[PDB]
Amino acid sequence: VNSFSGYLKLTDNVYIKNADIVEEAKKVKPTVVVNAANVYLKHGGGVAGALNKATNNAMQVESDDYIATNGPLKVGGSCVLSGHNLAKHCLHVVGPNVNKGEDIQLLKSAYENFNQHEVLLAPLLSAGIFGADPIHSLRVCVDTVRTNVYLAVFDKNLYDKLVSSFL
Ligand SMILES: CC(C)(C)[C@@H]1CCN(c2ncnc3[nH]ccc23)[C@H](CO)C1
Repeated sequence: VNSFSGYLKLTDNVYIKNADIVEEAKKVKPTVVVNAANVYLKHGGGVAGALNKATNNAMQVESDDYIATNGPLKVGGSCVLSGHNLAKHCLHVVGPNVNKGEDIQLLKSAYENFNQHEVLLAPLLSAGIFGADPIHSLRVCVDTVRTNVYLAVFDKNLYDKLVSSFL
């Protein structure tokens, strides 16, 4: 039993809700919140910009030190950093950005990072400003993640389409 509330159950392990991931994280304080990161950990917009803003830019400061030490992530890769005031940990995961021409097959690799954590609050990878089809992202999530994932979908219209079209 966990403290996630109001989710629809899609499968044994995947749950979905129309919610602002920032507000969800602030309420639940999960062990792991997933960020829709880029390889440079430049949290300018989308989910990443919103999460970073909620940390008063502390996420960006920590991220800049991480990159200065380690260099960029791989597309499809991840790193674990602090969750600041939002969660214990933030799993920064790089889905392919279709608006940069990146290979959508890497979306499965990106979701594989979730399997290293028993429970996660997450957005749909490569959705929003990353340019991928969210219906496809949900399908890859369900077919790749085996741990317990609670998906927050900000847009109510998109949430309803994802549920109604889910196979
Ligand atoms: C569908 C659309 C492109 C409009 C969104 C954009 C951002 N994003 C978010 N998801 C959950 N919580 C969020 N909080 C702030 C942003 C955000 C989604 C990533 O799957 C896609």
